[PDB]
Amino acid sequence: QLTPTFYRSTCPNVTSIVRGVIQDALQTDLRIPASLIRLHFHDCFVNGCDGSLLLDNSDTIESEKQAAPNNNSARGFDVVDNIKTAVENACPGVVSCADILTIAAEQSVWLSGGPSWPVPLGRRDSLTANRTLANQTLPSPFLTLDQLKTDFSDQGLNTTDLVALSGAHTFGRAQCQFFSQRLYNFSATGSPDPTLNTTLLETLRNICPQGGNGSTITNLDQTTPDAFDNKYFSNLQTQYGILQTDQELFSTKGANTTAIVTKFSANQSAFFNSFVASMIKMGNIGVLTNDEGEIRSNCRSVNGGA
Amino acid sequence: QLTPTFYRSTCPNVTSIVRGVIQDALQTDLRIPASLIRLHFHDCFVNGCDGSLLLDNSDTIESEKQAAPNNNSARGFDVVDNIKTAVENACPGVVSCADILTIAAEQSVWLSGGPSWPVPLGRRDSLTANRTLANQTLPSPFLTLDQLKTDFSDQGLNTTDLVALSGAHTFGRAQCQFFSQRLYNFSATGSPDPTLNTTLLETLRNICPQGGNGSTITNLDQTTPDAFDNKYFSNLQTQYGILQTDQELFSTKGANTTAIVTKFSANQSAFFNSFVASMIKMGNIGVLTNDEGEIRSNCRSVNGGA
Ligand SMILES: *[C@@H]1O[C@H](CO)[C@@H](O[C@@H]2O[C@H](CO)[C@@H](O[C@@H]3O[C@H](CO[C@H]4O[C@H](CO)[C@@H](O)[C@H](O)[C@@H]4O)[C@@H](O)[C@H](O[C@H]4O[C@H](CO)[C@@H](O)[C@H](O)[C@@H]4O)[C@@H]3O[C@H]3OC[C@@H](O)[C@H](O)[C@H]3O)[C@H](O)[C@H]2NC(C)=O)[C@H](O[C@@H]2O[C@@H](C)[C@@H](O)[C@@H](O)[C@@H]2O)[C@H]1NC(C)=O
Ligand SMILES: *[C@@H]1O[C@H](CO)[C@@H](O[C@@H]2O[C@H](CO)[C@@H](O[C@@H]3O[C@H](CO[C@H]4O[C@H](CO)[C@@H](O)[C@H](O)[C@@H]4O)[C@@H](O)[C@H](O[C@H]4O[C@H](CO)[C@@H](O)[C@H](O)[C@@H]4O)[C@@H]3O[C@H]3OC[C@@H](O)[C@H](O)[C@H]3O)[C@H](O)[C@H]2NC(C)=O)[C@H](O[C@@H]2O[C@@H](C)[C@@H](O)[C@@H](O)[C@@H]2O)[C@H]1NC(C)=O
Ligand code: HEM
Ligand code: HEM
Ligand SMILES: *[C@@H]1O[C@H](CO)[C@@H](O[C@@H]2O[C@H](CO)[C@@H](O)[C@H](O)[C@H]2NC(C)=O)[C@H](O[C@@H]2O[C@@H](C)[C@@H](O)[C@@H](O)[C@@H]2O)[C@H]1NC(C)=O
Ligand SMILES: *[C@@H]1O[C@H](CO)[C@@H](O[C@@H]2O[C@H](CO)[C@@H](O)[C@H](O)[C@H]2NC(C)=O)[C@H](O[C@@H]2O[C@@H](C)[C@@H](O)[C@@H](O)[C@@H]2O)[C@H]1NC(C)=O
Ligand SMILES: *[C@@H]1O[C@H](CO)[C@@H](O[C@@H]2O[C@H](CO)[C@@H](O)[C@H](O)[C@H]2NC(C)=O)[C@H](O[C@@H]2O[C@@H](C)[C@@H](O)[C@@H](O)[C@@H]2O)[C@H]1NC(C)=O
Ligand SMILES: *[C@@H]1O[C@H](CO)[C@@H](O[C@@H]2O[C@H](CO)[C@@H](O)[C@H](O)[C@H]2NC(C)=O)[C@H](O[C@@H]2O[C@@H](C)[C@@H](O)[C@@H](O)[C@@H]2O)[C@H]1NC(C)=O
Ligand SMILES: *[C@@H]1O[C@H](CO)[C@@H](O)[C@H](O[C@@H]2O[C@@H](C)[C@@H](O)[C@@H](O)[C@@H]2O)[C@H]1NC(C)=O
Ligand SMILES: *[C@@H]1O[C@H](CO)[C@@H](O)[C@H](O[C@@H]2O[C@@H](C)[C@@H](O)[C@@H](O)[C@@H]2O)[C@H]1NC(C)=O
Ligand SMILES: *[C@@H]1O[C@H](CO)[C@@H](O)[C@H](O)[C@H]1NC(C)=O
Ligand SMILES: *[C@@H]1O[C@H](CO)[C@@H](O)[C@H](O)[C@H]1NC(C)=O
Ligand SMILES: *[C@@H]1O[C@H](CO)[C@@H](O)[C@H](O)[C@H]1NC(C)=O
Ligand SMILES: *[C@@H]1O[C@H](CO)[C@@H](O)[C@H](O)[C@H]1NC(C)=O
Ligand SMILES: *[C@H]1O[C@H](CO)[C@@H](O)[C@H](O)[C@H]1NC(C)=O
Ligand SMILES: *[C@H]1O[C@H](CO)[C@@H](O)[C@H](O)[C@H]1NC(C)=O
Ligand SMILES: [Ca+2]
Ligand SMILES: [Ca+2]
Ligand SMILES: [Ca+2]
Ligand SMILES: [Ca+2]
Ligand SMILES: [Cl-]
Ligand SMILES: [Cl-]
Ligand SMILES: [Cl-]
Ligand SMILES: [Cl-]
Ligand SMILES: [Cl-]
Ligand SMILES: [Cl-]
Repeated sequence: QLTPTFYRSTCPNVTSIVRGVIQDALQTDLRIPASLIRLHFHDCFVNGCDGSLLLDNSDTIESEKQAAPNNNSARGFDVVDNIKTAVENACPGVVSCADILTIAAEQSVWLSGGPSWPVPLGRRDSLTANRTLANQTLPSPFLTLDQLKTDFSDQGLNTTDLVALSGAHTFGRAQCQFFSQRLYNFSATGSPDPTLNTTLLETLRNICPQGGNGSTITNLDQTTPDAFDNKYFSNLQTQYGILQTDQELFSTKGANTTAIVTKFSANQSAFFNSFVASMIKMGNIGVLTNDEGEIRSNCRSVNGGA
Repeated sequence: QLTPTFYRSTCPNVTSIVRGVIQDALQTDLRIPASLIRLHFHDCFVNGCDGSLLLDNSDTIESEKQAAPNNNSARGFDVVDNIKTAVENACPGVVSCADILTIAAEQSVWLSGGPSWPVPLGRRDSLTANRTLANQTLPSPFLTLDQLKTDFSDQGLNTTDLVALSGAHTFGRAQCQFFSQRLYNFSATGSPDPTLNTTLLETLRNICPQGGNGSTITNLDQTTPDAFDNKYFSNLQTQYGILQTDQELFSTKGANTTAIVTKFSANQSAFFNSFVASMIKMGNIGVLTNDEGEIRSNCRSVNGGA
């Protein structure tokens, strides 16, 4: 249904145009590739990869940007507006915001040293957003491994997809508030999570003091913070996962995910192969095609009023 | 004048007693060895190693604890009170607070994996403190290399002493406010200090955002944050010094300190030898002997009133 050749006639250069805007954005924000792929994920899981997260509040829309997993966390929306502007300059009224987020995810990976792959295209933009569904279905960093598997299975993604796509935390940032439960009073025990390397526990206690600003951020990958590579996995082997849901892929007793982690730690090309296949799968969740929905002129609004 | 045998008759076990209290304190604070040696340094440079920093405010004392280099920064005072209590239990009215800080510095180094050495003893406690002199003579983390040399030379410490004793930043913590000038607007240039490794610049920008809490802390030694070792020096070789005054020992054009840094990076035993000799020198600054001055019963007060 989707196809990488979808714009071969109507906007032949679209992927180069998207790439060029992100290359420009990287001149002022080294974090932008990570934030963009996160926007694609947070779109896909909420009624499908349909641009829904990009809509702002209006008379009829309650934006997903203020759902708990997005509020004061999701970012890159002005850079998305810049990608859309550049694409509308070359090919007006052709390329949906849902597809711009998909291309931007892939180019963000490749520009960060990760794999490239042909991006299936042909998605359309939704007219609706659903903040309550975003609260419900976007996984929390406090989920257990079995709960993470369930959350992914509800989207049609399996255990391999969970491990491979969690490797997107090979770059990017996380605020104290998303892991500080591991530092002082883990699972109501009164003590730190023992699956955190003690040196990392001390590092994180330094920057996330118990009464402090829970918005302060650290690198999700303490080893190669911007490079898209397999160091996320080898970090888990030494208990250097930052989120509880990162370390659980390795440290959970009797988990089948442990072997996948150790494989991807030892074989970056195996990780990259799985990560591509999983991204394509994630990119095909709940998509609007034919027509269904529309091609927005402005990613933040439906075409016409509210 | 001072001698390691000063208490051999009057308090034969004093160094073991001090060691045992710090070993106990380490059960609840991994940072305590670093904070204690810093207190010894901040005592020595202000009218000499005479306990002056330990006095609290009174009718007659304006405490050095609120001098800019100490205020909301110096710490470990309750642990010092605990050392004094333990020593007064075994040997009442014998061991000065000035000597307790000297022994505590040395034992803090050895317990952290550093060298041990025989500690010259026989110092007495001052009746006075001088907050203005502490503001003037304690070196700022914004000094240039030539200004650091001058500051040390004013205390009788030479270029080797500067480099060796700066190695005490092989452990311990520094707040954002003491290096964040390197991150955004360095020396009025509007740009970051280019002698900061770019990966460390990104790490430090994450935790010290430009309008944020300047009290947040990071490790002075990003490689071995608690181990007393030569990694402080090898960090400078890769531009991983946290304070401006750390990186300048390596990166300053035409500095004679560069060779000392590279030597200590390659030869931890050479660092340890120099560090011992420098500590003994620092420990002999401005000391009261015979007593002159007194042996306090309580480190925070002069004996008797105010
Ligand atoms: C924005 O997203 C939110 C979150 O998704 C949407 O609200 C959710 O909407 C779903 C429907 O899509 C609601 O689920 C349904 O709830 C019915 C009532 O359930 C209660 O009562 C049952 C006893 O009667 C009890 O068994 C339940 O546990 C519960 O206490 C269910 O009858 C219904 O089940 C039947 O239909 C489903 C198909 O959807 C079918 O699969 C079943 O087998 C049944 O025949 C359904 O239950 C579901 O629960 C979630 C999963 O656990 C299950 O797999 C599902 O079956 C849901 O309650 C609601 N949540 C909230 C928090 O409101 C919201 O939808 C709209 O607004 C809500 C209020 C409602 O009016 C919906 O119908 C609207 O579509 C989205 N907003 C918009 C604008 O679309
Ligand atoms: C707590 O610590 C503070 C900080 O150290 C103490 O205050 C400092 O006290 C010193 C004296 O110890 C003062 O320095 C002296 O200042 C005199 C005046 O200087 C001014 O005027 C000069 C022209 O007359 C001009 O040349 C100066 O640059 C300045 O503008 C100087 O005359 C004096 O120099 C002579 O004596 C010294 C010996 O101390 C000798 O070496 C010289 O060659 C001279 O013959 C001296 O100057 C010094 O400046 C610092 C260095 O640059 C030099 O190496 C020194 O020579 C200093 O001004 C003062 N600082 C402040 C901020 O107040 C404080 O001391 C007490 O309180 C002060 C107010 C004063 O009354 C002192 O005499 C007190 O001892 C300490 N508090 C306590 C309770 O002890
Ligand atoms: C597996 C379950 C997942 C959980 C529980 C989770 C949770 C989180 C949390 C809490 C943060 C920190 C947000 C912030 O502080 O800004 C974050 C950041 C991130 N997430 Fe995940 N996430 C998961 C899966 C994924 C997936 C599937 C991807 C993409 C394929 C992804 C990509 C990212 C990226 C790149 C960042 C950094 C974003 C930035 O720097 O702006 N995550 N995630
Ligand atoms: C050479 C000039 C020096 C400068 C400019 C300097 C400056 C600083 C600064 C700004 C901090 C951070 C304070 C805080 O945030 O708590 C600090 C911490 C420290 N200093 Fe230095 N210092 C110097 C020399 C020394 C010396 C000579 C020693 C001891 C021999 C020392 C031992 C320490 C230790 C161990 C810490 C960490 C303290 C803690 O974790 O509580 N410093 N120093
Ligand atoms: C998760 O879904 C994947 C499909 O995206 C599964 O991999 C696929 O396995 C098929 C056989 O079941 C095979 O035809 C496909 O070539 C293959 N696709 C890719 C991209 O690898 C995956 O299955 C696991 O991994 C593969 C390599 C095999 O070893 C299977 O035996 C594994 O179960 C699915 N993962 C799970 C946990 O089911
Ligand atoms: C906590 O992180 C430390 C720093 O990465 C880990 O130490 C390193 O682990 C490697 C084994 O996977 C080993 O080759 C390195 O020599 C070692 N490096 C250093 C500087 O210690 C640490 O691993 C534990 O402690 C070390 C001393 C070894 O005994 C390992 O066997 C331990 O796993 C990490 N801790 C954990 C629980 O992963
Ligand atoms: C800083 O003071 C040190 C004394 O604590 C000097 O080292 C000492 O040098 C003496 C000859 O000048 C010698 O008798 C001492 O044994 C020696 N003490 C120690 C502990 O090393 C130091 O001099 C420098 O370092 C030594 C090793 C020699 O190579 C000298 O030639 C160096 O200058 C003084 N540093 C400076 C920069 O003056
Ligand atoms: C910034 O820190 C990096 C991480 O420690 C430094 O890279 C490391 O430097 C070593 C040379 O002293 C070298 O053996 C390592 O391979 C290298 N490690 C990695 C993971 O890159 C970096 O050093 C610079 O950049 C690297 C790529 C080399 O080209 C070095 O020659 C450079 O000095 C540190 N940057 C600086 C300016 O010190
Ligand atoms: C998302 O974050 C912003 C901060 O930028 C919050 O102010 C929003 O809080 C919401 O609106 C305020 C005025 C208050 O009523 C509060 O209770 C609401 O939660 C926030 N939006 C949401 C939905 O959390
Ligand atoms: C040292 O830090 C404390 C915070 O714990 C400050 O409140 C002190 O500030 C001083 O006293 C206050 C009441 C105010 O007058 C201020 O201007 C003073 O600086 C501070 N002490 C010193 C000497 O800075
Ligand atoms: C912390 O709180 C302050 C106070 O409002 C706020 O400005 C800032 O965005 C927060 N986050 C960080 C990382 O400092
Ligand atoms: C892991 O998890 C699920 C649930 O147990 C399982 O069915 C799936 O096949 C497993 N995957 C691997 C690679 O072992
Ligand atoms: C930051 O500011 C808060 C607000 O008063 C304070 O409680 C805290 O001690 C400061 N430091 C850190 C590291 O959070
Ligand atoms: C370095 O600094 C001072 C000032 O230049 C100099 O006199 C001293 O001898 C030097 N030390 C070394 C080890 O070269
Ligand atoms: C953690 O501390 C204790 C448990 O030992 C308890 O009083 C408290 O409720 C716990 N904190 C949270 C957030 O549950
Ligand atoms: C840094 O920014 C600019 C210099 O380019 C200037 O306006 C400002 O005064 C500088 N900041 C400080 C603290 O000096
Ligand atoms: Ca969506
Ligand atoms: Ca990485
Ligand atoms: Ca003193
Ligand atoms: Ca160290
Ligand atoms: Cl996420
Ligand atoms: Cl960081
Ligand atoms: Cl895709
Ligand atoms: Cl200091
Ligand atoms: Cl840290
Ligand atoms: Cl000594």
